[PDB]
Amino acid sequence: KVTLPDLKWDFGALEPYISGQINELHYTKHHQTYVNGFNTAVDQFQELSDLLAKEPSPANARKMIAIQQNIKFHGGGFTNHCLFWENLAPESQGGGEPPTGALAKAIDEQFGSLDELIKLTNTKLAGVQGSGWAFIVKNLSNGGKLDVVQTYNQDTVTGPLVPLVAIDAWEHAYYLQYQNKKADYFKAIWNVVNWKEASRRFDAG
Amino acid sequence: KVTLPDLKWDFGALEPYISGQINELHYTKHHQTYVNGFNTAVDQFQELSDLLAKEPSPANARKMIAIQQNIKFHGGGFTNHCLFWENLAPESQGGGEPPTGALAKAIDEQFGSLDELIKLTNTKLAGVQGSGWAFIVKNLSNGGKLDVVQTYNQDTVTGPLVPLVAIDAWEHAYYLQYQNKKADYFKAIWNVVNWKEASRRFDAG
Amino acid sequence: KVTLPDLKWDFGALEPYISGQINELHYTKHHQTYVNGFNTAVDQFQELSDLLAKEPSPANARKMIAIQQNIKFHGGGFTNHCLFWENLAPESQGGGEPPTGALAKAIDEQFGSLDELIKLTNTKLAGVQGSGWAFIVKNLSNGGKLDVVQTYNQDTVTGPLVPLVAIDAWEHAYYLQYQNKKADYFKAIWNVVNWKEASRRFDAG
Amino acid sequence: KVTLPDLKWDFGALEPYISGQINELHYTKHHQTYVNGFNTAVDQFQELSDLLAKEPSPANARKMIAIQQNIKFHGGGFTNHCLFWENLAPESQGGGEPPTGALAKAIDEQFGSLDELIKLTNTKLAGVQGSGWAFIVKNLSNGGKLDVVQTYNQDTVTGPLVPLVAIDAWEHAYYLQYQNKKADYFKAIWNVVNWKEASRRFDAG
Ligand SMILES: [Mn+3]
Ligand SMILES: [Mn+3]
Ligand SMILES: [Mn+3]
Ligand SMILES: [Mn+3]
Repeated sequence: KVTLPDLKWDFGALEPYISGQINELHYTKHHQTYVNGFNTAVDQFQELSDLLAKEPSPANARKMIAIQQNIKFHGGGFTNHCLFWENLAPESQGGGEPPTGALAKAIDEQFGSLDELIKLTNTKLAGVQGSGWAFIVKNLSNGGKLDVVQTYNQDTVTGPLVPLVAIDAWEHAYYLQYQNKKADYFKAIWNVVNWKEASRRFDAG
Repeated sequence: KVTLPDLKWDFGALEPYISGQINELHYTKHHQTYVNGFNTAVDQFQELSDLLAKEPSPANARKMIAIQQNIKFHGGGFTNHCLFWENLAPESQGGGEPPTGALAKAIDEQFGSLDELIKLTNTKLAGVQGSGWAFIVKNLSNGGKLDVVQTYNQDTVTGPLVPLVAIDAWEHAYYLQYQNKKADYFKAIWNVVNWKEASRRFDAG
Repeated sequence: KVTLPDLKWDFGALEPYISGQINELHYTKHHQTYVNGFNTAVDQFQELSDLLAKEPSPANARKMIAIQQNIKFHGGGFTNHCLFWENLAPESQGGGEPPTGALAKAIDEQFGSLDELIKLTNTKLAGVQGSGWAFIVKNLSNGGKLDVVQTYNQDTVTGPLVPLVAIDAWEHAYYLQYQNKKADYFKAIWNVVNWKEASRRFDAG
Repeated sequence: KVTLPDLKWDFGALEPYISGQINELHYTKHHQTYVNGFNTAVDQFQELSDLLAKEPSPANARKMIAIQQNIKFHGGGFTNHCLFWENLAPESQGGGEPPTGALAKAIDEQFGSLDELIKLTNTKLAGVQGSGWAFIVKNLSNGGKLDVVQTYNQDTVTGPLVPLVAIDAWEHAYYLQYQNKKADYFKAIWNVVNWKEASRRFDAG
């Protein structure tokens, strides 16, 4: 069912900011595991769905509840990493080039400059006290205003919050290259952020 | 699909410990709402399941994640209240009579007496800092040992933790009769706890 | 130390929207309990602080961690209810009158109208799946933009999120008058919301 | 105030199960950061404590709430790693040798064998969906019974739950040696678990 997104650039294309070693593992092992976990969980839910249709018991309801956590976690892992690769690009393909259009105007109006929004995001990233993510979002419920939000583990942004830029703060995203020095990774990644994709997502809503 | 459990005793059967006013609302309004919410959520998941089979996209995955919370919450609300009514009984039907069999021996071995286990549970109930539950459980993974656990909101005990006695700590469970005096409710409810059902659940596993 | 905020209007001043019965209990019992809980927790932390200065052991650190939850919960309970009473007023004192100044302009720019912001807040309130709050906030980090956020239990808005209007979604806030019909309470409360105070808080930041 | 626990064995003493590279970083960088974070947070709380004594305002309460998270996280990080090093030992110092005394009897009575308890713990470790820990605990409230519990991030076991064996499941605990293969790390670590210390902690309570 759900599959790994097609490889766009080779693993080493984001060097020296993110290593090919990291990208190979992050994609072939970590992302694949969420793919497999999500497929398994949705399958298990379908089986329990049919079981509940036959006997709508509290005991059968309890096993549905047990599987929900795996749908959330692996579903989140699948979606978050898909977003992640799509908002990353080598400098040859426009990575690190500033956003354009309505997103660029919103950034300047709200934060004063790109650098200020980046600074805020880096603060949110360093403030993840465990595994998680930061997302630059467009909030559709308050007039399409920009904000930066943290999530933990593989929690994601849903509903009115549209993800524009996803940044992985899990230790596996940086440890082989940066080790404990996560701030250096958060600083470095903006050199390969695909702001064209972010602008596109701002417009698409 | 999922329906309200058949009424066993009339609403006023647990008086003076829990009022008929409370029981009517708790069953006909609160429990029914979880029933409806659970049916709606499982339906919505089935629709999204079919949508993912057609297009296994990250966008479609995100809406599956959004619905998971409602399955957990309403599923939990459905199951928890089912457990709740089944471990309650009027004194005429054996409510408040101490447990028997293997459960009775386990209680005495682990806690020294029924009163000590009740005291512990009441501490856990008063320690719920918001809406939630306390469960006296049998843990199947550590040799079938008794413990008391808290959950928040409509979170429940799954997997190796077998619920033996569920006690509702949501304010709607007591407010009309006891108001802020939750400790008086926690004290009073043991007069109508169905320990025969608890003993049965200990044995069934 | 921390004390209950001085009574401003009498308990029945918000009728028929919130009953005097509710307000008496909410203030004299619920709010007071958070006051007492917060004083106790900060005292206990001071004692443990001195103990750590004498012996900075992992065992002493563990008891500090245990007390943190009570500081958060009771501290939150104290602050949230203080905010709550201060953004409520009888219609005779301007309750239910629309906001003015920069807040009024921000509301119209972002949400189109007051009614739309209220609708959004009511959705967030009904979406609290347990005990909690909704807050209309000013976000100081994204250009002072308005948003509506949920918290659970006695969690609060800190740092860059400035609370403008706090609405209590705990069942004790409505149950005696509305019972299960929380939507009717969420609808009714806006008739006594102090939008002058909200405008003041928007400006003060 | 709080300091890094004195080094007992050299960084490479747990090889080939945990690398010296990992241990150097885990101790000198990760543990030190929690030490610094905990000292800073307790200092900040003392300053806010004095500020509240002067003005017990809701605004001052809000900043106390903000700092609580850092006390919990860094306090937990400090305590958890202290526990971690103390339940690890080279094979030359008794690492990997089975527990003795009352703990050994409890393990056999509850789980059937050491291998079964290890299997359960490894399941709990692999089930940490993010950063966290597994703890083999003695529960003082249910008759001193053994259990295995998960925590997330730097959350810890407090009160009646006595930590006997702490196992770090944060990716930084294994990534440089095992990368994504966390199950291999969970399997390998038992060769250097200090079960003598675990037996001692079981007895001390
Ligand atoms: Mn990742
Ligand atoms: Mn209930
Ligand atoms: Mn309240
Ligand atoms: Mn660690």
